[PDB]
Amino acid sequence: MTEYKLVVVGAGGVGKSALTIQLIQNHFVDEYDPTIEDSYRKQVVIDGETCLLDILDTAGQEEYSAMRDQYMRTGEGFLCVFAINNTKSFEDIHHYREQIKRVKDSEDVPMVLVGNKCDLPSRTVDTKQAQDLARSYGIPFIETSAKTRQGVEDAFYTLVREIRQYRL
Ligand SMILES: Nc1nc2c(ncn2[C@@H]2O[C@H](COP(=O)(O)OP(=O)(O)O)[C@@H](O)[C@H]2O)c(=O)[nH]1
Ligand SMILES: [Mg+2]
Repeated sequence: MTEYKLVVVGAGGVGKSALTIQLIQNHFVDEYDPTIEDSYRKQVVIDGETCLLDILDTAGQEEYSAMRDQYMRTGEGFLCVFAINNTKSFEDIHHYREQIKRVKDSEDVPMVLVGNKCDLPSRTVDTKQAQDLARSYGIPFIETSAKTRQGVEDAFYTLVREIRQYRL
């Protein structure tokens, strides 16, 4: 049974928990404690392949978690999330990518840049800025809305496709 272990990272408030809950449970949760870190597993079909997703929704807290360490060590791909109406969260992306590179001791880790909250009209990070950053890292950029589901499967499934390419 094919399995893909994914990790969702990025600044507090960008929609990591809402994106993960949307993917797994097909609804938008508008309040979810920003300190809760949990994993979610689901059987899905991606490009006709039945597979298991095993996703860590990180929360950036200081307390030790053996599970968190395990997902960093064995996680196969990472979503790096910012919000398109939060310039600071976009400025914070580079730090998350640098951490992931250190965990893997590698420049080539399957990764997707995710610009969430694209349903909102107050866009302060434009598509070109994000596309240029993604191009600099050599990774895809996907715009998402956890509220409407726009791009949500694309973001996670694109990550799965990046993993598939890496495995070859
Ligand atoms: N409009 C909008 N609000 C969102 C979206 N995703 C998350 N939110 C809201 O943004 C806030 C932070 O979301 P949350 O999932 O807790 O973010 P996390 O701290 O990254 O886990 C909450 O108020 C969510 O309701 C989205 O796509 N659109
Ligand atoms: Mg959260």
